[PDB]
Amino acid sequence: MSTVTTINLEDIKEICHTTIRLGGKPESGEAAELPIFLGSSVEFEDELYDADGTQIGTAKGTSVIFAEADGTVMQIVSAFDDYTDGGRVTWSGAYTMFPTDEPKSVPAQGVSGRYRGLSGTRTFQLLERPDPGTSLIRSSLVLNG
Amino acid sequence: TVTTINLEDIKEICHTTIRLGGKPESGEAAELPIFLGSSVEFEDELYDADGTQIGTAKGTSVIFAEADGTVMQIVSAFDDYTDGGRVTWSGAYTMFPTDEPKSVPAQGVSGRYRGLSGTRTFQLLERPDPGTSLIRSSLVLNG
Repeated sequence: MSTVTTINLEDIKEICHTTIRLGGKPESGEAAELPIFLGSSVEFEDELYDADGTQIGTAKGTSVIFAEADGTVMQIVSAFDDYTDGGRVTWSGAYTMFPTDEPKSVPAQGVSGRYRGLSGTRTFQLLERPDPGTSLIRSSLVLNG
Repeated sequence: TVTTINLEDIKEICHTTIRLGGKPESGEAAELPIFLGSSVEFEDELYDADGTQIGTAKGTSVIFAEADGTVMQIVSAFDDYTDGGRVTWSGAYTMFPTDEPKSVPAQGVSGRYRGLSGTRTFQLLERPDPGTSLIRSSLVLNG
C-alpha cells in the first residue's frame, strides 16, 4: 500500500506453442492401482511481444485441469516469464476454465533483474487457437513494490 | 555477498481435501474430451524442531502425466511466516514414490524474504488419517 516502483506492461501479444495431453485413467504403473485421474495437461513455451510488435521475452509453463467441490471446472498453472529488460517473473495460481474466451489472471512475482522484489498480477486472455499446437493470447503484467 | 535463508527440518501438519476428478459432471465441459485431474487442497501449519509454530501454508495440487506416461503433480501454494513474509512456491514433480522428497521453486514476496528466491522441499512422512498428513519441509532462499 506504499510502492516505489510500478511495472505496467499492457496489451502483451503472446504467441503460445501448446503441447496438449488429455489424460484420463492411468494405463500402467502404480497409478493404474489407485482410483485417480490424470488431468488434461498443457505444456507451453510462449513468445512475448509488446504492443509495438517487438519481442520482449518468453514464457514457459504447465497447466492442468481440475474441479472444485461444487463441480466448477478449474485450471491450475505454474509458469514464469523471462523478459530481456528485465528479469524473470513467476506466475502461478488457479482460475476457472470457462468461458475460455474471457480474461484470466493469477498472482505474479518478480524474482530477478529489474523486476526483483515486485509482486503483482499476471493476466492472459485466449484470443484464438488456429492450429492444434498454437494459440494467440493477449497478456498483461502489473507489478509493484 | 548476498542474503541467504535456510529453514531446515520444518514439521508440517497438512489438512487435506481430496477430490477424485474424472469426466466433467455436465455443462459446457462435457463437450470437450477433457479430464478433471484428481486434486488436493491443503491448509498446513509449519512448526520448527522445538514445536514452535513458525507459519502456515495453503495450496492446491493436481495429478497429471507426462509424455513417458510418468504420473506427476503440479502444485501452486504459498507459505506465510509470522516473520518474515509470504513465500510463494509452485512447480511440477513426479508423484511416485510418495515418500520421496519433492522440490519446486520458491519466491519470497513480502517481509524479510521479499526479493529472495530458491527452493521449497516437502516429503510425506506418515498418514495418521486420510485427511491429515505430516510432512517434513525445508526452505532455501537467496538474493
